[PDB]
Amino acid sequence: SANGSNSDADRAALQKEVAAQQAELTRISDTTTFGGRKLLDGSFGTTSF
Amino acid sequence: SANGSNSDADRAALQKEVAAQQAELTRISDTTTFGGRKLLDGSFGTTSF
Repeated sequence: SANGSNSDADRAALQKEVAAQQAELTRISDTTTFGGRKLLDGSFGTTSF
Repeated sequence: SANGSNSDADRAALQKEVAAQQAELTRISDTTTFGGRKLLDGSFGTTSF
């Protein structure tokens, strides 16, 4: 996204690419329901095995 | 019932399991009627053979 410093006008597409990946860091953040009480997103309560 | 510390939500089932076993410690406590004056539950009067 240096873009050839200003030469890739289609950074816009890259921005969309970025947005997609950003959404992934929500999906992976969710979806890990080992227990219906999933691992690492939001609030996990520091459990004690 | 550590539950993987919080991961077994179905401790609830374990709780039921526990309750059942707790009830056993009443049934065995009763049901030992050697004499109609059973052994060990409630009040046995410290007899002298």
